[PDB]
Amino acid sequence: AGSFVEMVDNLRGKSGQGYYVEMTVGSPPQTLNILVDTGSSNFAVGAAPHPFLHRYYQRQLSSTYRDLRKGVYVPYTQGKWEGELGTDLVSIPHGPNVTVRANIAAITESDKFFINGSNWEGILGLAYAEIARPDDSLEPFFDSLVKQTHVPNLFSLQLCGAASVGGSMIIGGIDHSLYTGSLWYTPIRREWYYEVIIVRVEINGQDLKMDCKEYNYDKSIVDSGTTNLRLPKKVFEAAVKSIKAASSTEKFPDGFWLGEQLVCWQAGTTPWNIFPVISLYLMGEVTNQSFRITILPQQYLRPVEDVATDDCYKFAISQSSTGTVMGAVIMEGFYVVFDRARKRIGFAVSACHVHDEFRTAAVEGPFVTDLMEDCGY
Ligand SMILES: CO[C@H]1CC[C@@]2(Cc3ccc(-c4cncnc4)cc3[C@@]23COC(N)=N3)C[C@@H]1C
Repeated sequence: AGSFVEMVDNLRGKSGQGYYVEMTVGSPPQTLNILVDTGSSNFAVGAAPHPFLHRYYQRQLSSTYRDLRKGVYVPYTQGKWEGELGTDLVSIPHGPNVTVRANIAAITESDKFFINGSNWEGILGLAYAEIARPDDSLEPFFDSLVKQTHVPNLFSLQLCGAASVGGSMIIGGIDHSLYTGSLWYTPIRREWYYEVIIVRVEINGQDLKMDCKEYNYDKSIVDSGTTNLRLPKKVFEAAVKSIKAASSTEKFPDGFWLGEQLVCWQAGTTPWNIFPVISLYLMGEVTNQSFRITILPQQYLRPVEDVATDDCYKFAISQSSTGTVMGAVIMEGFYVVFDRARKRIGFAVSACHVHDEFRTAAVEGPFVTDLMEDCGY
């Protein structure tokens, strides 16, 4: 600077293509698969017959559709989308037994937005109004949901990974069968993205010893719509140097660490044990108190099953000029509670995370960490 035990297993997807939930829009209801995205704030759905789409929102068939007479052009890093703003009745079949009138951006043109071969047709932006397009007056879906119903102002995500991937989005609550041990909370620094503060970073218990502002330059966010653990350039360089040193029993090309090439091992091998564990200490709920979340190589070394030329992997930790992004590689190790009502995010060891006989993902605390307020950019 529609009970919780009907919401378990309501998410699906394919490797690297994100997680989606089934939703219905309009009257009579039109079924659509929608990407769950904690890194954005618009409910944007394909509304034209793009050849890649299995289905799309047909506004002419909805008696409850209302036109907002406003368009939006949304450029981003990787592509763009253009939409026509409107409102309609929205429901989540494997969610709460409610129907809400929400803002919907009917996508009429796009570039590198929809994925060739994916099974989703829209995006559910679960973040705050501050980052909604075109401005903060366009109420996000979750804000409409809580304002129009008795649904508690909270949601939780268990992203399991694996190929078909699966998980759970518990809307309005927490399902205690989705995690082991205790939930540990980090404050939401500002209600725009789900912004958090990282106070310390360790590779196999070894501190990176950097000025903690570097870990949050210019922000640190929790984003279900991003695959990688993205780190600020300076942090990435120190983390890679430490990971290289920890795994020095086997040498890999420079391109592997930069995500420019895959590394392959025999059909049943993979030396998980040579790769270090990665710990992120998050600001706690109390003055000078923190906790740490720990991920395994099973989270940050992603298998690539698309290879047509051996078991090949992609290093899923990458450099970022937009700050730290705690994507799927972080989230797949944990049960994540987006406690909007208390402006905090809870982490707990996921009951579905991929691990081995020697190591497990961990959420531990409390730790004493001084000057935590100084870590925020
Ligand atoms: C309001 O407009 C938002 C809409 C949302 C994206 C666009 C997008 C498309 C696909 C996926 C995508 C692909 N594969 C897998 N997962 C997600 C992600 C995004 C974004 C970028 O980053 C995050 N968080 N969301 C950013 C954009 C500014």
